[PDB]
Amino acid sequence: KVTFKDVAGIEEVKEEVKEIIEYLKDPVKFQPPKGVLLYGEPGVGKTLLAKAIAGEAHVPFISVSGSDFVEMFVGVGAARVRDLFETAKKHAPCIIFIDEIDAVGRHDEREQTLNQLLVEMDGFDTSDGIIVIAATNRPDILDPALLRPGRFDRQIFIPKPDVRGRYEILKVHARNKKLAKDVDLEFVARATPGFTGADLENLLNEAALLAARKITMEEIEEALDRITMMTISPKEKEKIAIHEAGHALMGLVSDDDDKVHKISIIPRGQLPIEDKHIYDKKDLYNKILVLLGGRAAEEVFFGKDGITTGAENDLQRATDLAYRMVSMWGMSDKVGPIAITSPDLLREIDEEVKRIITEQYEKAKAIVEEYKEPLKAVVKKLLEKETITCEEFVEVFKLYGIELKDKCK
Amino acid sequence: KVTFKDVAGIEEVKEEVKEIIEYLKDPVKFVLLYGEPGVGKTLLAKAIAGEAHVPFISVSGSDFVEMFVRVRDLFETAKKHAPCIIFIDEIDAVEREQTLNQLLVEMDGFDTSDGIIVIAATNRPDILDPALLRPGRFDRQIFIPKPDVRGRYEILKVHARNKKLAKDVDLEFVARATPGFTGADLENLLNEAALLAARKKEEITMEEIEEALDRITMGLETISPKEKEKIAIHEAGHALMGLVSDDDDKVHKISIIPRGDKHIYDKKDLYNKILVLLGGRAAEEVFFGKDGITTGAENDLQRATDLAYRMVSMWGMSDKVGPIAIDTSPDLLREIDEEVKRIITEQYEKAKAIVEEYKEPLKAVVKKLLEKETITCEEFVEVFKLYGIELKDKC
Amino acid sequence: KVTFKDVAGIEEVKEEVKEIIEYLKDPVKFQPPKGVLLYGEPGVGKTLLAKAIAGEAHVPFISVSGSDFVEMFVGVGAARVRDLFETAKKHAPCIIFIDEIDAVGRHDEREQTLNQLLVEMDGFDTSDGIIVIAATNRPDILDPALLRPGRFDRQIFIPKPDVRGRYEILKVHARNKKLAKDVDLEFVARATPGFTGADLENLLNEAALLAARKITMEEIEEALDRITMMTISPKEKEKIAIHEAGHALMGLVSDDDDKVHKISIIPRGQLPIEDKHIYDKKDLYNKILVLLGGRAAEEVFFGKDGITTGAENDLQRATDLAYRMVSMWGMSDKVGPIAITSPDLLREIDEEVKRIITEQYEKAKAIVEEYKEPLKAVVKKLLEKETITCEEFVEVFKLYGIELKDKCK
Ligand SMILES: Nc1ncnc2c1ncn2[C@@H]1O[C@H](COP(=O)(O)OP(=O)(O)O)[C@@H](O)[C@H]1O
Ligand SMILES: Nc1ncnc2c1ncn2[C@@H]1O[C@H](COP(=O)(O)OP(=O)(O)O)[C@@H](O)[C@H]1O
Ligand SMILES: Nc1ncnc2c1ncn2[C@@H]1O[C@H](COP(=O)(O)OP(=O)(O)O)[C@@H](O)[C@H]1O
Ligand SMILES: [Zn+2]
Ligand SMILES: [Zn+2]
Ligand SMILES: [Zn+2]
Repeated sequence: KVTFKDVAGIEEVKEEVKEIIEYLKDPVKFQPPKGVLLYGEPGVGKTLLAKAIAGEAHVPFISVSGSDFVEMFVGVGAARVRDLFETAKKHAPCIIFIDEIDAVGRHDEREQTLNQLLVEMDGFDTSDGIIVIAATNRPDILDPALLRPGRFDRQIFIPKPDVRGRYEILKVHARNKKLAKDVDLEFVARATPGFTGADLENLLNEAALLAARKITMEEIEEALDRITMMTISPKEKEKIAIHEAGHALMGLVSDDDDKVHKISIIPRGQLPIEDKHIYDKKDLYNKILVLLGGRAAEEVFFGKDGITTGAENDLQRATDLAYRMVSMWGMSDKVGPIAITSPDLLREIDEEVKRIITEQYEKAKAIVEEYKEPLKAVVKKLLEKETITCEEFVEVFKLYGIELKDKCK
Repeated sequence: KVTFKDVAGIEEVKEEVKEIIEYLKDPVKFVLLYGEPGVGKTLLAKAIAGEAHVPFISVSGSDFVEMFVRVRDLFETAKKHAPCIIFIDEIDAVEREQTLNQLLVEMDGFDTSDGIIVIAATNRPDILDPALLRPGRFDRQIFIPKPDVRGRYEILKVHARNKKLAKDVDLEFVARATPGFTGADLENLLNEAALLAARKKEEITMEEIEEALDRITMGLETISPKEKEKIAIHEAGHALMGLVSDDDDKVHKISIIPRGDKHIYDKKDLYNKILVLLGGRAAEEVFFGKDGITTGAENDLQRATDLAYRMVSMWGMSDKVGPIAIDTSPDLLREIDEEVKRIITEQYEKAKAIVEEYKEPLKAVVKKLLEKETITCEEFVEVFKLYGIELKDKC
Repeated sequence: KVTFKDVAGIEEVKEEVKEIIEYLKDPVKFQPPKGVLLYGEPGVGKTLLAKAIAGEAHVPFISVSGSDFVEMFVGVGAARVRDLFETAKKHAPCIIFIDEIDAVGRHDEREQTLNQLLVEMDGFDTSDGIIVIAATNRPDILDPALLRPGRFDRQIFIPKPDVRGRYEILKVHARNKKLAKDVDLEFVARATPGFTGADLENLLNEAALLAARKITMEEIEEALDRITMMTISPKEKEKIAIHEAGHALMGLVSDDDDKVHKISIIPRGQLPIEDKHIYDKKDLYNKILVLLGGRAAEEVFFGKDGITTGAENDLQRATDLAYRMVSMWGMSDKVGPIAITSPDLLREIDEEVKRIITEQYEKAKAIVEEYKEPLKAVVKKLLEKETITCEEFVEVFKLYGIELKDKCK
């Protein structure tokens, strides 16, 4: 059995999949939902989420793994996919769950089967009554063709749980076991930042050794320390808080930008496809400034000897974008309106890129230097809660006589 | 019954299929449609069938295999009730290899002078087999573009006539409020608001029309209007340079809607093609300034520069470099880059000066295109004549 | 039925294939002809030429396309080729026509079948009584092994028809239809430069719409304008005339060179194989000068702002050859007798190449500047006729008191 109680710490994902649940329950009543792509680190509850979606609508669950499809002989995988959809159509309504989708997605051996999969996605119309759920641990290798309309057009991220999420997951797993009264799961949630649901289940199961010898806090602590011997250290919590806080500050103070999301020491999220948009010079300057917020805050607070690697992913994108401004979009007066080479031109390009990056970085550093005290306050609140809202950020900054731009999603 | 009266917003496609209609009408004395879903492909096929007053044999490619596992019998029945049209929806879907072989062997084998024709509908043309487009095999293809303001207004009228909406409502505002919609989208919108009125009336009102429009829009939840303005200005710069060309080929109708021959050329023609490719960005900078230029010109900026290279390294059109065409020493690459920059900056200054000269008629054209989402080269020429500027009447 | 009347505009190709026709008619009487390779743009009449060769000798015609050979399973194509030659030997005498040969030619999937083809070419001796004809639209990708002796050793180009060729093709196609008296096909031929036979047939068939509504000149013109909406424009005719005229002038005035061919605004022809020859420094200088004639004439007549892209193909070869003179044949005193690197050597090579090219280009420009009036006369004649003979060129230039070298093939 898999019910709503078995999932915890992701109300947004539940709200997003309620529509698919209604689709599985009553296909007629709706007057699309075709493919749902779940992505996240291993052990975050993707297969659990699929099983829960299946059990909520009270429909069958057809589970399969791509790993056994690919590694076969010519014709095995394509016939396997075809026969799968045959079973699904015969046993309609149901969910077809394909674990490790990106590993298989990545003419040739693997390609023919994936083509069969896409032909199946396109063949079943919305009156067949079926849906397909796919889970992946490595999304960067996925083929963009899988994200086209009518073919896994909807994507969902399963972030790691914060204090509340970890507490709820602990409560969920505890039900089967008869723990002691003295235990305080809240302290456990506050003492295991950066853990996944499977990781915490491993803690509850780990205390099985203590029950074997004798569940009390002694076992929970011994098992958390054993697995640790990867909880996020408090210094790492502070660093991540300052990074996300710089991001939020730059997003809020930008002259013109898009809505800002909820702050959290948990990762923000990737897996790009067609942006299908256009941007101007100032908008790109501002996006760069945003991507440079975390590192600027790090340097301002800890100094030049404190900057961290957490901005890696960030630091890349920013610089990457800068290149697209000079070598692809001709947004440089020095270089000129030329898009694509002799060493002189590459030198000019690099000089302009460094100019842009250093300008925006000095700008971000000055911004942070101006509003250091409310930033410290926000960091304290985020540390105590591990997750705050854009509105709470605005409130903390208003407490210092600083009126920020009112743009929250 | 389905005739052209049921179809609206595609006069060009009607002109193109008039020939097939006449062929179906008179066999003795005497096709692949592609576009996004819900644009009216099956409707267009049914309309051609009803216009020629001939049977309509509908089938879906997805259903071929298990139904034909035959094509022979399908075409035999089509020939029996000839003249007629054999419509195959979901053509791309067409075990499948053998069936597709049979289908193409029939297309080439059947000397379909019995009076029958074959129409196929597809949503993704990139996945269609090119072999299907051989002579006698879907020799001509047709695209169904999305309706503009006027097109959406007409389609709204088409479906609205049957149900009699409220008196106060005026569809023109609706057409102006639904950019990027298809015909099926408008059908679902009208039917949804009538159903909502039933749930509430039997006379469907603007409030309900909005109740459904806001619902569909929320489903979309969006291109900002500023993006519309930017696309308008870009396409307008393109149209201005192409229409104002010293020497050029014909220019097509301008449009902000998503898009998704000469044998040999001379130096000036290539300069002019570059100038055309640089029009959008020049207009962007002139209007919004150096801090407003956008990424929409990306592809364009590529082609332009690309062409410049072909002018220096392949066609020897540089006096400094000389008549040498193509490992190369750094000095030669430096000379090439310097000449390319010279050409590009020269043509860009030229384009900027041109735009600076004619900014007011450009603003007027942008306004008209924004309100209409699509104007004709002739309308462009008229707007520019309204300011005492007489352009060459070449469309 | 396919007869001699169905082919028009290529008397040279007919003269070349008369031998193969005699071979098909009487195999005994001859006291080799093995493979004939036809190459040209699509719609020029390659398959029509093969069918005509088959019908003239009154022998069977075994038509097949390589496209259906390649895309099969292992063994399909090789057995297909083998069984083809089995049918040909059983049904001897006949022609084995393989359309789209280069597409298939281009161990591995495709290679095994091509090997079978070559083994068949080598296996049937001249007493089997069979021949093989191959047609291709893209010859640049063809494997040189296919052009070896006894294996498609003879090659033929099907050029586009000029005024006379287009007129004759129009007459040929007209027979089936009952056109009006007012029509003048000569004007059509003069008004459709750069068209192929299939293109013109499309014009005659296009007038079918006018016959449906009501064939008169109105329909022919409406259909030519429709298809155009690619006839060569008159300015393009002038440019091509001047290009070919510069070529002919440089070929005729060269101190030592090979015979010059007939001038025509139609393309000259490619598909290289073993040259099996040797050349000297002066001969290569002269070949370069020839390849630079068209562009020199273009600049002299229209100025530096008139040079065109028609010389593209030409401009490449010339420069390419120049490189072979310095980096492969040691024909540079500055560089020295070294054949194959530090940047200095590459710089020296490039400087010598530019020296050679600019020298020969100034030479060609001076030559043209000397004889501009007879060149204009020749261009006028070529424009009016679209094709002149080397002898007519010599006559036009003699009319101005200029005696050219008497070397015409
Ligand atoms: N958010 C969560 N809430 C409750 N349990 C979870 C959660 N995430 C993971 N688990 C537990 O972890 C285990 C592995 O779940 P699974 O979905 O297979 O991991 P993944 O989807 O990351 O590969 C399950 O037994 C489940 O009980
Ligand atoms: N251009 C149009 N004008 C009027 N109605 C249209 C148009 N396009 C689509 N429709 C409506 O949308 C519905 C779907 O049409 P259809 O052609 O079957 O969709 P598709 O061709 O995308 O499969 C029809 O009921 C039709 O009335
Ligand atoms: N030189 C020509 N003379 C007469 N008809 C021609 C000529 N070239 C092409 N055609 C016409 O064009 C059509 C296509 O001929 P085909 O040989 O198949 O083209 P290709 O060989 O270029 O692929 C034929 O129906 C033929 O009547
Ligand atoms: Zn970050
Ligand atoms: Zn553009
Ligand atoms: Zn040439």
